[PDB]
Amino acid sequence: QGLMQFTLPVRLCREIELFHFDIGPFENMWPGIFVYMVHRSCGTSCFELEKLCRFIMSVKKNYRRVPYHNWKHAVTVAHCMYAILQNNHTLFTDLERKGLLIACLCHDLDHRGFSNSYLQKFDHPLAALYSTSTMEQHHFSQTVSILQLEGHNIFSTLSSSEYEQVLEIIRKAIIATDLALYFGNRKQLEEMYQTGSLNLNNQSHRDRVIGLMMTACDLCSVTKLWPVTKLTANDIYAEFWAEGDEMKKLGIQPIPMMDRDKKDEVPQGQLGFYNAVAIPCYTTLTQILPPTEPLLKACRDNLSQWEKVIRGEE
Ligand SMILES: Cc1nn(-c2ccc(Cl)cc2)c2sc(C(=O)NC[C@H]3CCCO3)cc12
Ligand SMILES: [Mg+2]
Ligand SMILES: [Zn+2]
Repeated sequence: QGLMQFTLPVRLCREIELFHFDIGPFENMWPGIFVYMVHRSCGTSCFELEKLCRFIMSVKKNYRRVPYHNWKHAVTVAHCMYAILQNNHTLFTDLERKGLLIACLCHDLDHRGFSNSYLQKFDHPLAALYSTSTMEQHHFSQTVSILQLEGHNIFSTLSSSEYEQVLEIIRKAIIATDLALYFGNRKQLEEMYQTGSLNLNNQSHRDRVIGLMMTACDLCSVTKLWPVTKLTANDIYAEFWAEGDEMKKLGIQPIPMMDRDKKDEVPQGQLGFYNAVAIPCYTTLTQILPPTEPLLKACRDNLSQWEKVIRGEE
């Protein structure tokens, strides 16, 4: 180091601070963007540059060449977290800031572009190993593995205590990314919020809130500018439809969302998702963390665009 501040071009330097920032098509800039974010979010001091770079590069290696659940997604998810963190400065511990960005970069490690359901149906070994939140348990495993590679311990300066804590933040963060788990998490959060029992001092409560953050960051493509949103959806469905094909191969009619023959149903399917998942998520998040409100606003914006698609206004 250490007088070695990462910098971005002006337009990026500015726009990176906003929720709706798109990380762009230049793959080779993404590590730098992450490092920037970490340094800004955490400090230049939180990690050994050399170690961090090495870690980042290995993580990258371990993301596959799938249409959606790839390295770009990783970095995209991290950036939304960075925005949250940066707009809610004083709310988060030092350990949290460290762990959370890392969690996000690692949260879909070695993803195959297939759902937990498919894995179960196919009878994949991972399904036997991990009976719930299959892929998520895997992602965490892979994170630990990489952390354990020579010269990849970015956590090396932390005490034994602090280290166990950070890894525990990360584990919970990653597990939260299991959407099946989101619904109940949010319901509880909403109830607490409303009955005024929510208490950020209660770890158990903090956990929940971090969970929701996770989901939020994870779905952040719904919070982009429309053409980004629109184009990312293509990627999302490319995976769904491939899975659909695989379901059919196992002799199972897939859900229509995964049936490429039922493309026509996409817009309506987006509507449901926005309504059932996305909108509530950002709403409760805004309740708990008011400065995250732009995420809710952008989501609503995108809902409306899907309404327009349906009305053939595009
Ligand atoms: C519709 C739909 N749109 N998206 C979506 C949109 C935007 C982002 Cl940014 C991320 C996701 C999802 S994720 C999901 C889901 O996971 N369903 C679970 C189902 C499948 C397999 C069996 O159970 C269903 C949808
Ligand atoms: Mg995932
Ligand atoms: Zn993800």
